[PDB]
Amino acid sequence: CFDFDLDNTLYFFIAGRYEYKNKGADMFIEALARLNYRLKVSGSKKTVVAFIVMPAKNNSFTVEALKGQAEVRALENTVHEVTTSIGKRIFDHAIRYPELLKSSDKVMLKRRILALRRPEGQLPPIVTHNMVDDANDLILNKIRQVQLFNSPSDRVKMIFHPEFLNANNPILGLDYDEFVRGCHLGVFPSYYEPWGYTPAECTVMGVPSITTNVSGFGSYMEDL
Amino acid sequence: SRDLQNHLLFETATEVANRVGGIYSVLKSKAPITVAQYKDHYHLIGPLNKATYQNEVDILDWKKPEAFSDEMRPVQHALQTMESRGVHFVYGRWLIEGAPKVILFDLDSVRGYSNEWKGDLWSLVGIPSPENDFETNDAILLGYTVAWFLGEVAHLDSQHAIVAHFHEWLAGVALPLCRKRRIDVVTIFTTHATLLGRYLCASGDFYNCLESVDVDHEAGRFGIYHRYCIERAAAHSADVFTTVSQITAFEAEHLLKRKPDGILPNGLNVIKFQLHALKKEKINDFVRGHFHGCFDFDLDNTLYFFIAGRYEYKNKGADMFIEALARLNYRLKVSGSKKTVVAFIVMPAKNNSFTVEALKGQAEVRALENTVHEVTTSIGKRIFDHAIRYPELLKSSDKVMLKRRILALRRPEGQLPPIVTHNMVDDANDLILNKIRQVQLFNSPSDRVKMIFHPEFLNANNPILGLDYDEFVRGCHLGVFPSYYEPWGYTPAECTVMGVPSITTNVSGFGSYMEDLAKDYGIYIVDRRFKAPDESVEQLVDYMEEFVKKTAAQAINQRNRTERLSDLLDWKRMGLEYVKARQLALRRGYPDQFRELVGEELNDSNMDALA
Amino acid sequence: EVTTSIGKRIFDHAIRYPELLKSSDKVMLKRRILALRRPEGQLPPIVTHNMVDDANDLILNKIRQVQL
Ligand SMILES: O=c1ccn([C@@H]2O[C@H](COP(=O)(O)OP(=O)(O)O)[C@@H](O)[C@H]2O)c(=O)[nH]1
Ligand SMILES: O=c1ccn([C@@H]2O[C@H](COP(=O)(O)OP(=O)(O)O)[C@@H](O)[C@H]2O)c(=O)[nH]1
Repeated sequence: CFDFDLDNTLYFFIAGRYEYKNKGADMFIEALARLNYRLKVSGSKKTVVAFIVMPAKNNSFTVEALKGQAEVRALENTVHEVTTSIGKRIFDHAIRYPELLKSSDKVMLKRRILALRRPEGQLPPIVTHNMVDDANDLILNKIRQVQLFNSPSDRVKMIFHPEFLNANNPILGLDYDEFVRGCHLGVFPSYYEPWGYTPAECTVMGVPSITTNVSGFGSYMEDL
Repeated sequence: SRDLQNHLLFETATEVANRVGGIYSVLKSKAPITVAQYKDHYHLIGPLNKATYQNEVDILDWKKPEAFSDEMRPVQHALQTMESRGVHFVYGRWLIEGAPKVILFDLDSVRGYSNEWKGDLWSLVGIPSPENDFETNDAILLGYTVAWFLGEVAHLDSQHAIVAHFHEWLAGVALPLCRKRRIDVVTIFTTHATLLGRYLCASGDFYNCLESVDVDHEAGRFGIYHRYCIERAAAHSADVFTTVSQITAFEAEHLLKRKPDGILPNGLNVIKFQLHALKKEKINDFVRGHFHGCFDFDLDNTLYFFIAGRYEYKNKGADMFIEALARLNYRLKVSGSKKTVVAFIVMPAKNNSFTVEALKGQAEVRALENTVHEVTTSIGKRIFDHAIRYPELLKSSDKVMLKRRILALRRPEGQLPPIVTHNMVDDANDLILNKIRQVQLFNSPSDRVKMIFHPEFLNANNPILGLDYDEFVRGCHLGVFPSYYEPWGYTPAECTVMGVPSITTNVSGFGSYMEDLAKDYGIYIVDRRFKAPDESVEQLVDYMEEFVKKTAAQAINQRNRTERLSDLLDWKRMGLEYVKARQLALRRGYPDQFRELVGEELNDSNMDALA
Repeated sequence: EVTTSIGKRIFDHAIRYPELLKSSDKVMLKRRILALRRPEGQLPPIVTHNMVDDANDLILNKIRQVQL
């Protein structure tokens, strides 16, 4: 259910130690729910996918989330195989001078497309892991309270990844520094934060960011 | 009078378009070869699985006049007729290589006739049917429907002879009906195992005293009677009765009480596989991350052994494997050997992903690799820039980060490399861990065979072991599959196709089959059927030892030899056994018409007796 | 080649815990450096090609006239 234009979507992210109130996770999730409303009303063309990278007690990846990446990768391979077959066929014809997809290829293509179908009415998850307390976790419950559930109607999508980032992840193959750079806007709505290295290192890496005036780094930044 | 020459093929099994068994694999990989031969005369039939069919089946409109050649009309009208009476089904292509046409009956649209049918069955074949057994309810439903559909085809089609193949007891209720109603189709029943075989071996003796067990009583003892009756009825009603393996055929003869007319060994789509150095290196990379902080052996002088597959401790022969390795340890310490064997058990178990310990391992060893690289390329630039300008290279800076990365490898005194890569959800009761404890293979440097249990299938995206299973297999030196109950054994056979030496048994179907075609070819066969439990084990250790003491050139000899065996196992050769089977079914069905087509009268007691 | 040898040597030492250039390497290094020496007082050319008219070409003759 991939219904939006990646050439027209922005990636927002909040990250760091899991302090719900103090890092300002609450405000973040809440403000996003509101940015959803405004973008449906303003009938906007764009899409915001927003990551919460904050470590929580977990049991590694959800079977759902892993199948996701797997099938989509197998699509990539099969497409590639198929295209390079077309390549050889197209070239070999030209060099000799004086439907390019055989049945064979149509089949394994059709199969890889069918594997993407997801069980009717099942939406993209809001969490990438097996949460060890799915009922009491502050972050999930707030993103439920605001009903950001990733239905196609929703213009801001919600991804909670309760685990630091490592390039070797089945799901998201980046280190944290890699990931930060690949995003569009860091958001760190902190309430108690004597300095805040997350936003400051966000800035050093050349990414736009939102902090507060109760953040140390905010405080400092304000005077420039 | 019908055309034996150009005939119709309907292969029926529970698995058609849904992985539930291993038969799925058999049929899926046999499709390409049989579609090639029979084109659109060939249909697979099975129960529709409303949960998965949409991922595996190109649904087709079977009503368009275009859907069938004119000579194939009958089948269309047959379905037409079937719809009339209110039977629902999916016509479609099964999206595999081959893309064979598939008929998937909707068992719900017929679940009404259930009581009437359970009855009719009892009073034609005396097959009991408790109502709490859903598999047999479905097996009966499927049976009556398919028999029905063949009734119709045999009725409407008058040009082609009709052969109908059924795999395993669940798809086997149709068989009695066909013989009873004297429907005009010749029938083949293949069994990929027996019911009693499985149930007897599930406790821990068989191949000896199996020729002398009271079938009717043991089937009872297990609460299996009605299932057993179907499997038996299936085997006697069929015109041709077969099994996948020589070994299973002996089991079948005494347990179902009919001698198989032939064997239908499972081949593979060999092209779908076809390096070793390239992949061995990925395994080296894992072994270094794992034994970090006490890496005391020469990788240029270590061999990788592996057992893999479904987690059946007794039947896959995990026990013998671990045990025999403990013994291969002894022998290698005494014989004071220079070499090291690291042995993987890739068998899926209940787990909580990776152990912190095991993940730190790979992480720190990777950070070493980076730092070394960064450092060396710095030396590079420095060396070059000096030369190009003409007329301790490690600065302090580099020494520091080098020293730190080396220090991170130190492991807490007396802590050994783990025997398991995952968080086991039952560390105390798991059969594999407890056996590798009982034998005290704990990976101390004294130990010459190291033990790695990886309770999880292999995927290239693993933090620990960055291979797919095919990649991993190739990177190893010897597969070891000491199986005790194993009607075929795809794990060893695909091991061989990939050009890796392997050890199987003579109670393995694949073993059984392989025996008839010695060890120089990369296939060792342990005798598990005649020698006693212990001599078996010992024979195993002798085989491993011999392998360890092979020279660099002796090993490259074997490997090159097994690699040529591969083409023997493709369907292109193994498929010919199915042709023998189908044609024996015809020769038995139309003894007269067959004589005309051949020019004489050929023997009809085996499939080998025929050709 | 030489550096990646150093690489392997440095790493293998560390992984096992508990002048990196052998003679072998010094030699082929020394030889490659010596091959750069150019015949005394011979300067870097002002032209990369074999000119079919080295005497009349406008471009060469101007860059001679200015003695670059
Ligand atoms: O996936 C991640 C996310 C966090 N970080 C690091 O972990 C620290 C956690 O941020 P925290 O909020 O605790 O720092 P603060 O901003 O409060 O100083 C950051 O400095 C990041 O450099 C990381 O290494 N990987
Ligand atoms: O990590 C793994 C381990 C095994 N397999 C596959 O699983 C099968 C295991 O065979 P199984 O034991 O289930 O059946 P049998 O050995 O009796 O044929 C092999 O065919 C492999 O192709 C896999 O894909 N990934």
